[PDB]
Amino acid sequence: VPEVDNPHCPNPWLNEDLVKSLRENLLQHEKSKTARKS
Repeated sequence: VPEVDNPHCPNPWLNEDLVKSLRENLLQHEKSKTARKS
């Protein structure tokens, strides 16, 4: 059976702690080079 630990938000308890940077950076890593200067 397929159900180890990835439903849709398995361990986002911590992924989210820094994947979202490393994700919401697809173009929010521009947030920096885009939303953090001017």
